[PDB]
Amino acid sequence: PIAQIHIREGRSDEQKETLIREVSEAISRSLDAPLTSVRVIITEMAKGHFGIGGELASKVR
Amino acid sequence: PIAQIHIREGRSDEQKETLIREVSEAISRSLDAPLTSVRVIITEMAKGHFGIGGELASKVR
Amino acid sequence: PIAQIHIREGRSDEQKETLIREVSEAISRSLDAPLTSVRVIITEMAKGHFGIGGELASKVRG
Amino acid sequence: PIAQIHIREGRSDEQKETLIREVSEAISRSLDAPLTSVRVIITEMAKGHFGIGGELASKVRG
Amino acid sequence: PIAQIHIREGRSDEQKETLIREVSEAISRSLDAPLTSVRVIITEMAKGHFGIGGELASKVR
Amino acid sequence: PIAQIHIREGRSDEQKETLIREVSEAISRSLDAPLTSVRVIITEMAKGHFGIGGELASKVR
Ligand SMILES: [Cl-]
Repeated sequence: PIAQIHIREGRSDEQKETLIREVSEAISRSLDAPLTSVRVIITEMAKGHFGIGGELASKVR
Repeated sequence: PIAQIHIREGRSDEQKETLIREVSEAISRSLDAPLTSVRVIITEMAKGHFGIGGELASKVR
Repeated sequence: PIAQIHIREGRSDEQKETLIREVSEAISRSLDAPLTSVRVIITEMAKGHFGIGGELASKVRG
Repeated sequence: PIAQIHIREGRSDEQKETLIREVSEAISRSLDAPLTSVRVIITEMAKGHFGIGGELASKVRG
Repeated sequence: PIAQIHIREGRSDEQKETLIREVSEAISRSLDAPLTSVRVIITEMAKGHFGIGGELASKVR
Repeated sequence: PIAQIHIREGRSDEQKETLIREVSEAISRSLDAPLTSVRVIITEMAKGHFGIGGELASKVR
């Protein structure tokens, strides 16, 4: 499995590390797949690069 | 957060549903994010559409 | 014998493969026919492509 | 599930009725589906209506 | 189907959520029923509001 | 736990017997409760005794 996760930029290396591990375990667990086959890509979203409903996420929320 | 997960085709609706849930909870847990903000897209990979080391995954396993 | 089986989508490769095997054995057994002559085609039915009583199956379930 | 089974003509009512029952049970069993959702259609193939390898089946048998 | 489940209070949101899901699936499965049509009400029982044998349950387990 | 399940009418004994068992196990499983403590009441709804949206269910949708 290959997960690409889009997240708003603003987080700790530690927190992102936790995301990677937690997600990888959830994938491996629920697909009954080896952990080794699980790859996670995290793609950070700059403050003005993500929109919800045509507004900026930063603005509305 | 928006996770797109690429997986090999061949799984029950039940198992995919559990992937979605488990992954969503891992994301919302580790980012301290509302669940409501978590979106998961599952993109299935046909047997002949995913290669590992230049050779088909079904093959290479 | 050639069986075409229409089933609702949503099942594991494993389960469909069991269906194929089980059905094949039931045909061969009951017709006293060689297994080799038994062919099975599964045709999956998308969640809006199968109706019971004019309503979607998804909605009545049976 | 809806199975349509194509078989060569020439069989007893009994034997076909066993086919229907056996197949139905194999489907219900392997899909973990209610028996009562299982429908089987048997379509018989006349002696000159089924070909294997471009030659009539009656002639080549399998 | 409409299930109202009476349970003793004292359990995680997480855990009640899983009750709802599991029970819904058991109903839909065993009645061959659309899930959509399954509705579950959890009503909670305060420690002094549930009696077994004229005794408080709290007490008698 | 005590579930009361409202269901339409018109089913097997066998099917209702499965419902009871399936549900009971889902409750016991998800609450980590003893089976023995699980009670299920099933209440059947006559053809003209259940309404969805003010019409009869027999008739919706
Ligand atoms: Cl109790």
